[PDB]
Amino acid sequence: ASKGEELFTGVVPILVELDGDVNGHKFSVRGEGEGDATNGKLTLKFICTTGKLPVPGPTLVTTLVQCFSRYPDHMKQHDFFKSAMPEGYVQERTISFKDDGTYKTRAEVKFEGDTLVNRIELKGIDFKEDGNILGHKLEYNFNSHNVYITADKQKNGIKANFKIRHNVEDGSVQLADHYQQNTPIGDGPVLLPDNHYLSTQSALSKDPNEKRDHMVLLEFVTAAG
Repeated sequence: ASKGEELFTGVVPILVELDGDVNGHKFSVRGEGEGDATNGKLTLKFICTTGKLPVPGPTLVTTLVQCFSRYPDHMKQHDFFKSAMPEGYVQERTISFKDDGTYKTRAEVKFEGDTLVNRIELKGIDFKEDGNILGHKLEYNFNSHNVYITADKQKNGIKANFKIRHNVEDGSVQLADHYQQNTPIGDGPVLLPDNHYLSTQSALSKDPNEKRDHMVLLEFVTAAG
């Protein structure tokens, strides 16, 4: 166990702020909601604050707080994410869309007062203007995935790799290969885990009364392996 674990009892409010630039198309997203790590449950609504998103919302889900994962009792010594709190951690990814461009992300995940904040900068390059991403050919839905985690002792953090499968309107699947690294912001001791994975399930919806470009998300995440 860790002291940071105690910050996640009950429900914790969440704020997500993303500034993005994909092939020169700049955009911002703001998300708000709550997380219940006891149940591995997240509920969030995201709005684009710059009009219409220039990429499909589903391509941003993984970028838009793994500290809310449910770690079963025998696995709590392997929960790096909560152990880094409240000072938090930097989460960096490369997301390589097969036959298309790449996202590079850097986020800081930390408590600001009683709110768990995820603040992200995203850059996208080498996208095809008529591809699945800039051409908005991805379905508005999300599959279940496993996030494979290993310790990175030299950085006092973790790495992860996983594949996201985005359904395409033509019945194909757009692969997005994810490379992830997380490093603590503070200098305190953290939990460095044995190899394991996070089993993620996500459901996307829309608010019928909402005219802004938005996404409603419900997620359940449980550590295993």
